[PDB]
Amino acid sequence: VQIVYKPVDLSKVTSKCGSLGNIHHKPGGGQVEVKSEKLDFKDRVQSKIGSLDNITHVPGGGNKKIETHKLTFR
Amino acid sequence: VQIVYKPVDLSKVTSKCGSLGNIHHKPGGGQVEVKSEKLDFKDRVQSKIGSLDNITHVPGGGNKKIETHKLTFR
Amino acid sequence: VQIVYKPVDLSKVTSKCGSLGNIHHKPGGGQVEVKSEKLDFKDRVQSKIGSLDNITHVPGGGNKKIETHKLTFR
Amino acid sequence: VQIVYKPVDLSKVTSKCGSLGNIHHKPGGGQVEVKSEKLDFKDRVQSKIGSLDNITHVPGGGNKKIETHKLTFR
Amino acid sequence: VQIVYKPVDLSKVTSKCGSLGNIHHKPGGGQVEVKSEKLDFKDRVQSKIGSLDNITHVPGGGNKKIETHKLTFR
Amino acid sequence: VQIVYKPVDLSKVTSKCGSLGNIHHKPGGGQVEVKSEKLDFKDRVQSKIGSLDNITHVPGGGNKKIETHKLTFR
Repeated sequence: VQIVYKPVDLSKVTSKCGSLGNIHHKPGGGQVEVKSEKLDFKDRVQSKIGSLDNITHVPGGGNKKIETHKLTFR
Repeated sequence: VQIVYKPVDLSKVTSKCGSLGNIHHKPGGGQVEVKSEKLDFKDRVQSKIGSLDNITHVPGGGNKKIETHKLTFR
Repeated sequence: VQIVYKPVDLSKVTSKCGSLGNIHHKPGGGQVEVKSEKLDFKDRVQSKIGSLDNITHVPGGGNKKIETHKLTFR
Repeated sequence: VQIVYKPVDLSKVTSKCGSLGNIHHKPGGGQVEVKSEKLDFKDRVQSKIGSLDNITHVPGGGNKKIETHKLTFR
Repeated sequence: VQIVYKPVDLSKVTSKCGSLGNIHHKPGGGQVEVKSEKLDFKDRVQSKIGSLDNITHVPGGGNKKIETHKLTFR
Repeated sequence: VQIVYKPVDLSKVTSKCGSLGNIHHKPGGGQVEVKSEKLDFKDRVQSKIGSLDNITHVPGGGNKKIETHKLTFR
């Protein structure tokens, strides 16, 4: 029995940009009220109960190569 | 039994951009009220119960390459 | 039994863009009330119960090559 | 010339109420822009431009009594 | 020329109430912009530009008696 | 010329209340911007520009009594 695993990667996940200033992020207020009486969370749980979340995201080259090379043998 | 696994990737997941400024994100307020009693979450749950979430997302190059090379053998 | 697996990729998942500014995102207020007595969630659940979510997305190159190379032998 | 002025009032402008109860006011706020270059207001101008106003007004007795007595002799 | 002025008032402008109870006021506040340039106002001008105003008014008796007696003689 | 001025008032502008109770005021505050370059206000100009105002007003007896007696003789 034999197994061979040689994934080759020569990829070039890259960016070019000019001037990037003058980004204004200016939230107002907000008011968040929560009760939570009897929660149970198990394994890979990703949870918000209450939220009032403000995001400015400006990567100037936001490129995302994503891979997975799962092999299984039984 | 012989297995030979050799993915190859030369990909140029890339961007070029000019001047990327003058972005204004100016969210107002918000009022979030939550009650939550007997919540039970398992295995892989991604959840929001009460949200008021604001996003400005300006990649300048939003390129995704997403892959999955799942091999299984019995 | 023998197996050979050689997926090649030479792609240019790419963008070019000029000046990319003058993006205004100005969410108002909003008001979210939630009660939840007896939620029960298992496996790959993606849930919003109450939400008031605002997105401005401006990728300058919003390309998404997406693949899957599932192989099985049983 | 004499002139006599003897107005009488006994107005029982009353109210009775029970319990002023479960009054909720929960506005999810809007979004406004105004661009008024030129405006020219003279005398009793009672004015609103680009308003987004929410009123709850819950008297235990809304009893206005308006009585604009006037006399002129020339 | 005599002139006799003797107004009389005995007004029970009264009120009665039970408990003033579970009054909740919960604004999720808005977003506003006002780019005015060259405004001009003279005398009793009563003015709002670009408002986003929230009111709960809950008097145990809003019993507004108003009695604007005027006399003018030449 | 005589002129006599003897206005009488006995107005019992009273109120009675039980418990002023569970009053909650919970604004999640908004966002405001103003750019007023030139303004020219003269005499009794009552003015607001770009307001975002939240009022809870809970008298146990809102009993206004306005009685603007006036006399002029020329």
